[PDB]
Amino acid sequence: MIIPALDLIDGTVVRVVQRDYGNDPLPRLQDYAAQGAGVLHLVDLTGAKDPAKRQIPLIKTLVAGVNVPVQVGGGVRTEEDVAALLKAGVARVVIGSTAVKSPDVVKGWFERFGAQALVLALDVRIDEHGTKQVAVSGWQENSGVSLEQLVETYLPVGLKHVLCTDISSNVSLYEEVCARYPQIAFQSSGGIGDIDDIAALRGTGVRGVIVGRALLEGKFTVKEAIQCWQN
Ligand code: NA
Repeated sequence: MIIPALDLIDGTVVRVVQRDYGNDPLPRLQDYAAQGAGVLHLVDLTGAKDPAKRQIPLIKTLVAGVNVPVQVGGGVRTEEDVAALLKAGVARVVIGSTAVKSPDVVKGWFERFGAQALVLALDVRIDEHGTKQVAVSGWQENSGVSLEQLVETYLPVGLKHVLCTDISSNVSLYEEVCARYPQIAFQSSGGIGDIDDIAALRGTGVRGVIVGRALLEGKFTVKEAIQCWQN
């Protein structure tokens, strides 16, 4: 499915390459759902910078205001963070750097909350040798573990949802990982500039396609994206 996405800073919708796209995230999400979206994605950039300022009240309002599951990420570092987002009504919590840094801890979260409640978000850059290297961010060096190695760390606790962002062909990456782990539903993130970019992912095995900035920029609509995806 298409997974429309918003990045949020202090109630503001922002475009990431920061551009202010206004303080109307709820009507935006509602219109995404109205066009047929079955899942939405939010990044809490405020919470990512300081978890004490996690935008729980806003997130509560947004979840309540649409009829579809929302997955939410942004500086989810502790069990208490996961629990707080779920309590606010989020369908799934998106875990990033903590899944690289503390795998035994996050394996415990799988056991506690269930695999259906967790999405592991992994940044991948393909290195000189062609290895899919995991990094915790686009501006930090590789962490010394491959995508495959990290996926296989979590398979024993029932990993089901992985969001993969290429920060280093894009198609080949998804074809490869999806074929290797058909029991995982992979989501793609990044690189969607136009409708053709969605078409290019159709046959790869990816289950979900995250689309953020192209919608804000008015390149195409959620309805058009879904029509392309289903074609
Ligand atoms: Na986009």
